[PDB]
Amino acid sequence: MLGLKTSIIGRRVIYFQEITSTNEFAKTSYLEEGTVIVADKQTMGHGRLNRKWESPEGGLWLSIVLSPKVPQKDLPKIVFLGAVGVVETLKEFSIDGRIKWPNDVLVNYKKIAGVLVEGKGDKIVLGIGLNVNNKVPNGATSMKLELGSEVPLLSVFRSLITNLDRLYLNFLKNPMDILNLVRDNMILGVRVKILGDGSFEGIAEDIDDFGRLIIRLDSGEVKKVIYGDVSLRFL
Amino acid sequence: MLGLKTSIIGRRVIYFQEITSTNEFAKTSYLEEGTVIVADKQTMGHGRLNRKWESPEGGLWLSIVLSPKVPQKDLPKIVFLGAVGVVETLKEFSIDGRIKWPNDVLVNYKKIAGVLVEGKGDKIVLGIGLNVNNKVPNGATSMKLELGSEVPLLSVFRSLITNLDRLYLNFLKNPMDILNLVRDNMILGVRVKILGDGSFEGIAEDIDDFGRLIIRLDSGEVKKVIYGDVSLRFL
Ligand SMILES: Nc1ncnc2c1ncn2[C@@H]1O[C@H](COP(=O)(O)OP(=O)(O)OP(=O)(O)O)[C@@H](O)[C@H]1O
Ligand SMILES: Nc1ncnc2c1ncn2[C@@H]1O[C@H](COP(=O)(O)OP(=O)(O)OP(=O)(O)O)[C@@H](O)[C@H]1O
Ligand SMILES: O=C(O)CCCC[C@@H]1SC[C@@H]2NC(=O)N[C@@H]21
Ligand SMILES: O=C(O)CCCC[C@@H]1SC[C@@H]2NC(=O)N[C@@H]21
Repeated sequence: MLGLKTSIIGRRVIYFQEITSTNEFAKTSYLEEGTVIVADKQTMGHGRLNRKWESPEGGLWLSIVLSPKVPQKDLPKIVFLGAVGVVETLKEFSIDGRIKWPNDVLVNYKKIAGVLVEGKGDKIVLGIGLNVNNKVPNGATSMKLELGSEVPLLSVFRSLITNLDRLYLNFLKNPMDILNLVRDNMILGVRVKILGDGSFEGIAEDIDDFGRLIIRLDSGEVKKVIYGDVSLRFL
Repeated sequence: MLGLKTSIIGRRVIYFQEITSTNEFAKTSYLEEGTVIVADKQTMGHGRLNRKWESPEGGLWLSIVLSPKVPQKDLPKIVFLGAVGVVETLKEFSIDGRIKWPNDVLVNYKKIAGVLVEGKGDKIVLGIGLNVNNKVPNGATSMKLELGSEVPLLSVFRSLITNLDRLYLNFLKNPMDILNLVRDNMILGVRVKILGDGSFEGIAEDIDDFGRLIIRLDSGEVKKVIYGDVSLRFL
C-alpha cells in the first residue's frame, strides 16, 4: 500500500515497531536484493566497533540489502551512496548537509546522519541512521531541529529510498561517478586528526580514485587513509 | 517509519510492490504472530476454491499471521474479525459497509471487500482484500467509487490495522464478543439462497452462538448454516 515506484531498492520493505538492529537482521536473514529493513526504534543499534547508535522513536533507522555485480575494487564505495543519498534528501527539505569522510553527514558541523556498511557472504548491507524528529546526543542535530518543525517521517523515507535507488542503479553501470558527487559535497581544505598507533594531523585535501582520504601533513608528506577503524576529527 | 502503536497486529509489516498472493506468502513463510503481509498488487490473488481475486494497484491487499490461543471451537470466528474490522474502517470514512455473512462486506449490495481465512495448526492466516482506489469487476464497488474521490491508501491501512488489533485483543479474552458486533453490522431479515450440495431459500434471521447463519424456510423449517464451501445469494 506504500506504492513505491523504485526499480530495485524498495521492491520489498520489512518494517518493525522495534528491533535489535536493522543491520544485524539484514545480515542474518535471506533477503532479495533491494529489500529495505526499517524500524521505529532499535535496542541494539550500532556504528563501527559495536559503538552504540542511539535509535529512539522519531528517527529513520534502516538497512538495505545489495548484491553489486561490480568489480571487487568498487565495493568500498557503497558507503558513499548512502552518504550522498542523505545529502540529496536533506536538500529536498532545504537543509544543507556536508559529508565528513567517509560515512557521516553534518549540518553546520553537527552530525545528523551516519552510514554503516557491512558484509555477509556476497551480500552487502547498507545501514543508514538519520535523525529526523527524535532526541539526539549532545553535539548532534536533527531535521526537526534544523527546520523548527516536526518532519513527516514517511516523506523522508520515500525521498531517501528514491534517491538511493537512482544512485545505486547508476553505480552498477558507472561505479566511478559517485566519487565526484562525494567530492562536491564533502568537507575539505580543513585540518584534521587521524588517531591510532602513530596518529597524525594534516589538511584533508581530497579523496582519491579508491575513495581514500588524501591528507597533507605539515612536513609535506602525503598519506592516503582507508577509513577502517580510524578516528577522524576536525580541529 | 510507520510508527504503528498496535500491540500485536502490525508489530511487523512486510510490504511488496508486487506479490503472487499475500495469503500464500503468509501461509508458506516462517513469520511471527501479528506480522502483516501487504502488497500494491497481486498477480495470483484468490478467494476460496482458488477463485480469482482481482488485485490491481489502488486496493488494499493484505494478510495477517495469527496464532490465537483460544478453544478450537472458537477458531471459525476469526473470519468475523476481518469483516467487522473492515466495516469499522469504512464507517470511519463514512461509508456504509454491511456484512454479507460471513466473509463479505457490501455497500448498497455491491461487494467492496472479501475476507479469506486459511489455517493449519498453530498458524492462522487472515486475508483481506478491500477495494479502495482500484478499478473493480462488475458486481463490486470501491471506497473511491462510493465517496466520489480517491482515498489515501495508507490512511485506510492504519485505520484497519488499528481496528483489527483491538478486535483481536478482545477476541483472545472473550471469543464470543465478536458475534454481537457481527449481528449489529450484518444484513438480516431478507430472503437469501444457500448454494452448496443442493440449495434452499429462506429468510436470514440471525447468527447463533457458533456464528452459524439461521435461515427460516417458507415451511417454517429452520436451518443452521456453516459457511464452508457454500455460497450465499440475495434474492
Ligand atoms: N543518533 C545519533 N546521532 C548522531 N551521532 C550519534 C547518534 N548515536 C550515536 N552517535 C555517535 O556516533 C558514533 C557512531 O558509531 P561510528 O563509529 O560508526 O560513527 P563515526 O562517526 O564514523 O565515528 P566517531 O565516533 O569517531 O564519530 C558513536 O560513537 C556516537 O558518538
Ligand atoms: N476485487 C474484487 N472485488 C470484489 N469481488 C471480487 C474481486 N475480485 C474477485 N471478486 C469476486 O469474489 C469471489 C471471491 O472468492 P470467494 O468464493 O472466496 O468469495 P465469496 O463471496 O465467499 O463467494 P461467491 O462469489 O460465490 O459469493 C470471486 O469468485 C469473484 O467473483
Ligand atoms: O555513525 C555512523 O556513521 C554509523 C551509524 C549507522 C546507523 C544505522 S541505524 C540503521 C542501521 N542499523 C544499525 O544498527 N546501524 C545502522
Ligand atoms: O471474496 C472473499 O471473501 C475472499 C477474498 C480474499 C482476498 C484477499 S486479498 C489479500 C489476500 N491474498 C489473497 O490471495 N487473498 C486474500
